[PDB]
Amino acid sequence: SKKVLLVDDSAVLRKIVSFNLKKEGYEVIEAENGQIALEKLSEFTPDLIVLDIMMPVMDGFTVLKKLQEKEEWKRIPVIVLTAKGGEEDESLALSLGARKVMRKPFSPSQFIEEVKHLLN
Ligand SMILES: [Mg+2]
Repeated sequence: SKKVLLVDDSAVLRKIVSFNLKKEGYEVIEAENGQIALEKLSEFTPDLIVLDIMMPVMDGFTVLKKLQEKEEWKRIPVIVLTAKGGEEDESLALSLGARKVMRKPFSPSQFIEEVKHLLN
């Protein structure tokens, strides 16, 4: 089974996304902010990170920056999943090492297809 680290400050969002990921046979590890994410990332290297932008303590842009500065982290694929739209958010996220940027409210089928693109 592939392992996905799901990083979002919304418990409701994490519930929905984890449910959809598990249906595909993936195993999910959760983090409610960027700091928690990096703490868990010190322990293991997931096959994929799904990453929110707007979070307390440490936001998604900061996470992306920190992933790039470590040899162990810089190759992990990241799909940014965020309520925020606009070219600037997309450009910044990609410039900091995100693979894909997707918008909330999330379309489960489109999301899962992209996850599949990167994993299988
Ligand atoms: Mg958020």
